[PDB]
Amino acid sequence: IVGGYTCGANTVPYQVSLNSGYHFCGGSLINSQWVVSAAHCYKSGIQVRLGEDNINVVEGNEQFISASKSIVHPSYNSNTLNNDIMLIKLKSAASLNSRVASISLPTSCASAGTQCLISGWGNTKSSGTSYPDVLKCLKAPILSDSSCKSAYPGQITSNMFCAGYLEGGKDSCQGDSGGPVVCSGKLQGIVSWGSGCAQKNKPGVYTKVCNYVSWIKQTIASN
Ligand SMILES: [Ca+2]
Repeated sequence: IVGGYTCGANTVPYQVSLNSGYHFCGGSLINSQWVVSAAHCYKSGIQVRLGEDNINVVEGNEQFISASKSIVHPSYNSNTLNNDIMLIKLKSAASLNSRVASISLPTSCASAGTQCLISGWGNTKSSGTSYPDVLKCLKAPILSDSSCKSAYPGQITSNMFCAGYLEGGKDSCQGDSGGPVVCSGKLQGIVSWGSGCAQKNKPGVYTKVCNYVSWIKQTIASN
């Protein structure tokens, strides 16, 4: 997250870190056994880390649970990142508590202009590299479809939305991929892609989770 703030330990209790020997992507806990992330975060051998603040210190509220299964969307296209969503099943249910908690899936799609909370352990520099140890947060508004298509001509599908600031300076970034975009208390986006981070006229692009609720529900009813 570039231009964000330190969230505060466990104030984003549905945020997970995906670890393959190191943090590589975020995700969102949607119930005690399942995490939503981006399909471009797929790796074999994923451990889900819940209850994290500092990803480099064991502070006492973590649960580390191996994934048993990962399910990339059946229509994921890694070239265009259309349908950039994945489900990850935990080998054992998380113990839900004040610091490890699920986020609701949406009933309705979020509105343009809504300010959402985006979080993660990704790079904090627009130019260069610096990865934080503690979770960062950003409030960013959803942009209109026509603004998002003007920013990325011939690249935005109906399963993507843009959020952020066209002036630059505030965005999600590498290492935040797969993490949540929460709007009015529901998981509405997944950190997916963008041209650089926090560059002028190049806002973040996010997977539109409200288009996938039927898939998520039928997949979790079957696995
Ligand atoms: Ca920790």
